[PDB]
Amino acid sequence: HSHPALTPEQKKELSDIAHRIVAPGKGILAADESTGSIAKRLQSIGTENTEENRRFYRQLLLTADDRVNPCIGGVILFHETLYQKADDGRPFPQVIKSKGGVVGIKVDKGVVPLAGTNGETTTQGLDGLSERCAQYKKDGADFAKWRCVLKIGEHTPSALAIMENANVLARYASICQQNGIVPIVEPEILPDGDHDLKRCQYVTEKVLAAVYKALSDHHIYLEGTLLKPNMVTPGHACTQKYSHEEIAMATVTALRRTVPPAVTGVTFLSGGQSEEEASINLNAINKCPLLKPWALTFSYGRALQASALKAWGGKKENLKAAQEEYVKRALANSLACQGKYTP
Amino acid sequence: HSHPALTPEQKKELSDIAHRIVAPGKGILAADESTGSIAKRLQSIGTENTEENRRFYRQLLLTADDRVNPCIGGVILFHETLYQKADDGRPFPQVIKSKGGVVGIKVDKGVVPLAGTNGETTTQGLDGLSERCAQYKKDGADFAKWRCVLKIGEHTPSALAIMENANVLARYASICQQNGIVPIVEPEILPDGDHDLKRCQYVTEKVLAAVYKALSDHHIYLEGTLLKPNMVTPGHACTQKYSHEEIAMATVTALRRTVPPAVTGVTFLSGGQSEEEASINLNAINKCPLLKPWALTFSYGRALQASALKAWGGKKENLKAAQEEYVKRALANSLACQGKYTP
Amino acid sequence: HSHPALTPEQKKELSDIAHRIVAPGKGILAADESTGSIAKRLQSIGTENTEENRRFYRQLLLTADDRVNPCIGGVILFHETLYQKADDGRPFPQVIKSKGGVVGIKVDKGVVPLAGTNGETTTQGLDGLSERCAQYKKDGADFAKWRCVLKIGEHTPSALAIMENANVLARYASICQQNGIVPIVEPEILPDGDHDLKRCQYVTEKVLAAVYKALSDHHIYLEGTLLKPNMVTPGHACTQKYSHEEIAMATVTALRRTVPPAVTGVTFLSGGQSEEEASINLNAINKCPLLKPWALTFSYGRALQASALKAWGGKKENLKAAQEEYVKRALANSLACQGKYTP
Amino acid sequence: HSHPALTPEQKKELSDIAHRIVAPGKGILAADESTGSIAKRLQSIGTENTEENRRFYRQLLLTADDRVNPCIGGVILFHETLYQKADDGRPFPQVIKSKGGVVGIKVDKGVVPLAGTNGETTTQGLDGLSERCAQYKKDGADFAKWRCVLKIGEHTPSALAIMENANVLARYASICQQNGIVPIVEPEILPDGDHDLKRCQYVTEKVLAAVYKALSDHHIYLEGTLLKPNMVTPGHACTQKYSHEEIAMATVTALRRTVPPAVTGVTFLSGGQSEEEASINLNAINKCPLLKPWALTFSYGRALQASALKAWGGKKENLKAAQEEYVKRALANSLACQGKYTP
Repeated sequence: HSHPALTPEQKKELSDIAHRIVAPGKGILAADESTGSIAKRLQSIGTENTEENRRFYRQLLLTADDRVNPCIGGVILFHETLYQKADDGRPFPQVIKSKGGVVGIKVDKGVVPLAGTNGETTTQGLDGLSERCAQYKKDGADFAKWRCVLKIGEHTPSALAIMENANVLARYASICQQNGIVPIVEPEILPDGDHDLKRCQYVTEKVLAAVYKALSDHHIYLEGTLLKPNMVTPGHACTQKYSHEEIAMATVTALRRTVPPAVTGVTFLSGGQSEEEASINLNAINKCPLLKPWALTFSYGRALQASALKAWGGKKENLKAAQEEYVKRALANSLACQGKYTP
Repeated sequence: HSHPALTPEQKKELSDIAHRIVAPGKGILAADESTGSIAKRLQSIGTENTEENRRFYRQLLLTADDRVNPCIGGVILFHETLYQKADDGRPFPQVIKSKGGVVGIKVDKGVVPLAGTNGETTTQGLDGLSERCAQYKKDGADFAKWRCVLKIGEHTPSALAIMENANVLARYASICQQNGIVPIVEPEILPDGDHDLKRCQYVTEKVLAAVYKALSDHHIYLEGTLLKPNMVTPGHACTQKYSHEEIAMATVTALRRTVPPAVTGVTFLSGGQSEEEASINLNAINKCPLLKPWALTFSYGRALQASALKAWGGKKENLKAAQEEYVKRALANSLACQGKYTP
Repeated sequence: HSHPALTPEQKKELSDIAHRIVAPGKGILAADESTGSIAKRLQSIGTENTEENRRFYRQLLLTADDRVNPCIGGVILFHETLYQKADDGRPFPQVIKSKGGVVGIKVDKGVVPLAGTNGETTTQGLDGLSERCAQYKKDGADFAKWRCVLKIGEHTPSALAIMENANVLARYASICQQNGIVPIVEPEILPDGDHDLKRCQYVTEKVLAAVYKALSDHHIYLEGTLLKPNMVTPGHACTQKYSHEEIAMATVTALRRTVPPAVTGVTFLSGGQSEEEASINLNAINKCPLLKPWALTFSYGRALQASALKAWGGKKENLKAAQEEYVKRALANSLACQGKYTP
Repeated sequence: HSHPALTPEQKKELSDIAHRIVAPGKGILAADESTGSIAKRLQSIGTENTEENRRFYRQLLLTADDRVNPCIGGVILFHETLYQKADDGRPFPQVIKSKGGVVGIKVDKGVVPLAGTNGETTTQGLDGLSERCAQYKKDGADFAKWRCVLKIGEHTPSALAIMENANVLARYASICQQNGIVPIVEPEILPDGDHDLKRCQYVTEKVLAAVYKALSDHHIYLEGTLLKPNMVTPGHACTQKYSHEEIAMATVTALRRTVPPAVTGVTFLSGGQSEEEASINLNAINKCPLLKPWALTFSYGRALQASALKAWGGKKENLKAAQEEYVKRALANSLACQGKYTP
């Protein structure tokens, strides 16, 4: 029969956290990056990857001025970032809360190959995820991140890949909700290949339908969840060009056909597009004439920090310049989230 | 890859029909009673079940005065009703179109038992459904009806029953959309038993999630479909009492957790409740503070025709009385559809 | 919980029928051809398609001498063939029983296209299948045939096609078993295209695994069922050549990886290969060193009748010649079924 | 299309390992027990749980005399047991190989609760399972163990529990096969409750069908796998008594309806039954008149070590007594595996 996965108090707490994350005008700063994931970004400048460099970069992202507060509703942190401190001794989660944001943590442990598939991968990280999520909850993290990676090929994504990614996302969501942490479901579809907008929309619809069927199967409280889907965009190698309005229409149509309205908000990821392109696409999505029952906010790792990283240059002199670049990008992304961004 | 089930013109036609059916203030008159299904209703008076009697009753339901036009956006007819005419020789589908309504047809061929299940049934009617739907399209039927019956027991509905009903609903929807006919997906859950509101909501969420996963699997154009779910209500034998606001909250919550917003509208069925109760529940559903992205209209067979049948009495003298009663009930149901029904 | 789909008496009857059909040395004569299906075969000779012509041809197939009795364990008939009579007035089902065979009927109503798929089809025929199967049981038919057609393409068979074909096969099996009729599950995979033996084996394994998962989901009594799979063979357009031993190894390996041993027997279909090729492939399959827990018999439509049609010529003078040719082919196929066929 | 999960060399190695494990007359000694899992067994005597006590007990189980060599085809070890040595300095995996056995390892990391279920659990351990399995392969482990726990209740096992356990078993099997390690699929069904033999058989059939469908979906090489199912037995609280022949018939029937013959062998677990009862049930299973295409061997944790533990008593004086007790029990279990056990 009906065995309640969450009590009404747990559901209320999850809904409150989720609505706080994607409150109107607020988005997510995806500051989560592994040691090797941020290694390439720090090597783009020439500055070495150390604990102090990582801490200072994340402090620069997190210790922005008051203008970021109504634009960042959540920050996804890496495991080490959740336990680093600001220059004044303030812990990074407490820095995030003091600015009105919601502390998040990347709980997935990377992607692993799926045998018998054309390079398809599934995401691991469910081992001890209950204890890890409980500890993150005691450490200030109120929501979690789980990146499931799918791509588009001549035979990809297959039934096995979509099914397994949806199942692992549903299990991660169940664990996070049991631990009082809002799960952000991220069935990312890589914009790699020559696939057009139509194929990306079809694949996104299939992936999201399977993801939400798995969430229903795992008794996931959708009001206590957020979605982190790829923007429906043509592949990087696609020759045909689509306008921002076309991309927005395709993305909103894909979301409306799969995502139930109970989902508190949809926090898009950049997916390899430039900062200006991501902001304009988010603005067009929020300006789509189709009725959108969810908060179509942003959860950007590169689209919010690329300019700040370039301006910073790895040296302390450009702290203010990089902070200003990140702040103006967050302002632009919040405007796009409200649909009022005009570059 | 992506093989288009429907061309953009077919999708546009289906969306236009679906939006016409559930345009604001309009609902569905379910006159899709078989010869044996209407036999019990005609025996409640004492009037014999006759082709002429059935024709006159359906003409009475259909030939109401002009004030019922903006309240009925669709009428589902039986196979024989689609080919009967009014007293003036006007065909019943043409009578429906002349009043601004959309002609519908019940295309399912009844329910059949599922072996190995606790009295669970699946719906048949897929044989030659393409040719039947094409003929109905040439005969004026712009949408179809398929009643899938589920109930709640100690071990019911099972995985097999929900999966099979969802699969057959998706196949029926695919056939109807290929034939240019808007499919009304009706995964009705019987309000039989002592199950409470919570169990009904859980079962409705599971059934609707499976139904829409099957619709996604069958490449169903959800904008060209309508949903006919049971109102989330306690069982008929349930001792615990629930307010209309509680029933509305449960129903809207179940719909928001499973139904994608792309669905043009949700047309509730009575499900064995009285006319006043059904209208009040629909009004409370449309007054629910939760955001509702779809047209929450009515598709009532008994809640729209029970008092009209009682007033008619099987004799021609109460023709006008039954017209008046059915028209006032349709006005009340339209007000509930707009959320402005105050009895 | 566990609701028994079949009583122990029904299970015993189904097991008895299934074991009678595929008793060692016995196979199935697939004599079921629709009016248009046999129209092409009769036009290949030059003789018109006539009720009398069809009756005489099926009598020629069924009124063979005593040497066919231990070689044919079942005969699948068309609906009209089940009610035709021999020249002496003996009904065709009674003719089949008098020879020790088991009367079968084709209960599927053809294949219909699946929308959104690359030319993929699903099989219809579930409407009133319970009443039809009951009537066939009263008319002497003890088993039924349901041809589900799948093919291999660059994106085919898809998840939807395999899932829907398996589901419809499971529903047909449930109905047949409820009506006391042994269902022959036929998830035929067309040997059309340039796909190699490896791809055919992979597709056969996936299709059969889905088919038997659906049979388990529908509570199908596998001991009262038979399987009619395509022999794992390269496509007709495949350039690479495979020996009969390679084809047999691939087929037996695909069956052992998917088919549970509870299945009473596996009755292969020719699938567009010549009579001698089909017999040699069946012999090699039965000579495969891998352990085979089921009766690997034959259910051949063309591989038992092509030479019979060629000899017959549509005229009564070659009745004996066509009977002798069919009898020798049936003896060869029985020898292959026992693994002792040496051409 | 068909992307080979395993090369023919990998498939050959997995088949060789699997056939070595369940070679006729040989079974598995399930010596895998966590520190807390063996803590209760060591506390049953009164001897403290230390590293040295565990090492001596596992050495006793592994360094038995030569008469246990043809009875044990595999030994499942815990993580710490794989890295302990004998008294002479021989590593435990090398001790196992020197006796003709195949070294196994418990790779699952325990069970975790499933939210929304009636106490149902899923098994974790997929994080870094590729690296762990590769290291175990370099450390002598040629097969792995993954215990998935299902129980029987009024609403249990549910669709979510069976589906999730099958998915995680298939993922574990895929990882193990990619790492050259034979996966032993253990969808254990707890004999807890008052459920009878019929319901246990029904649940076992459903669980095994879902497990093998998941294995097919994950492209698992079934010839390189072994099955560790529960014997189909009535619950511990079941009042109705079933004979050993009835239990054997139910178990063999459940296996034949769901397990494909490609599975190299079936290694039953004790499931909380006594040593003599487990051996007698295995003997009856191997004496079942139904045709059994797989090696129905034993993989017993308590049914091979309970008497040895009682005899040992935690003191070195009963080393030889426990040796003889365990060896006689293993000989009895091997005789049951061959069907020649007469107590």
